[PDB]
Amino acid sequence: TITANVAGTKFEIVRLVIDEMGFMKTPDEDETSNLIWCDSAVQQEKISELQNYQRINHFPGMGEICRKDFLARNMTKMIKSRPLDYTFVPRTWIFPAEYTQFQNYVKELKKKRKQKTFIVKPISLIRNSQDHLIVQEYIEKPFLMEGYKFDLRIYILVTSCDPLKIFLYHDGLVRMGTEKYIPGSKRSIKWFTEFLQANQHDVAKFWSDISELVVKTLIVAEPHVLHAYRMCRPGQPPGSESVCFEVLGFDILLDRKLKPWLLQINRAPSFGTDQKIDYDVKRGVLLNALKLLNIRTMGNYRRIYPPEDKALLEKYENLLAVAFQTFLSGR
Repeated sequence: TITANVAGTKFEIVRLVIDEMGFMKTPDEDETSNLIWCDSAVQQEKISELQNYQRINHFPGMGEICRKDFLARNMTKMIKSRPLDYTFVPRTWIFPAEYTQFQNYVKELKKKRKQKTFIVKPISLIRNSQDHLIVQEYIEKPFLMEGYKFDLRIYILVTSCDPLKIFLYHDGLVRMGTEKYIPGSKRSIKWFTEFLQANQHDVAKFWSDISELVVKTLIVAEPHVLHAYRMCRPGQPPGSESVCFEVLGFDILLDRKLKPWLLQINRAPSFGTDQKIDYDVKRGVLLNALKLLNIRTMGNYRRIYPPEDKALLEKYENLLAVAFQTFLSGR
């Protein structure tokens, strides 16, 4: 009998799906359960305590891309190494660290008589301090849905970091604006792709661009995760299955040219269910994730790494080599 500890969640759909999968729920003090689910990120010590048969829904060190500042700092190191591969990230300056660096760019822009809008997050807007802010270039012309600016919440499953295996769910949430955009309603991505089709846009390239965005983003995180995981698990035999898996929420904005931009990654996305769209999408994300783990004592998921394209794998492997190289430089 396969069991599950579900004390770490507050979402019914998590409890529901796990119950539907055939898991037997343990008391909240049982630490020997096959499956361990916790909404928030987990202390690396807890991951170290696990046995090789157990599976927990968090990777140690994934916060290097899940933290907005750590994402920027690592993407910055990467862009200065492989710019032509990482153009999906808006220009970001970490305050109050690169306070001087940001001021110069505005001056250089002022010199060239060019205007640009900037957004500040943990939210406001700026154009023309000494605290932990974060300035970022504002995508001014986003893809509009009936005159509305919308957000893309896509879900990514990472089953292993050694070897790296990444899955992309072919559905998600669309958060349209309340008032029409000038330089809200909730939809599904399946609906949005149907929209793209009717308006004659490349849906295939949409997913293709999204997939490369995710893989290259996790490539940045891979050397941080792989190290940390091996630190937590020095009792894992050479080719033994991963103890960790993750459902990550990628927040993505599309521009007028339908180029996907990465805003942030959430390691603890809400799995609340108030609407039918919320139920169907999030149930499918969780249910198919557990099926793929195959905890035995796919559906709308697509494996984006490793890709079936041999030429693309070579590109990814080259970036991984770069990623691990820059990783050493920082230490």
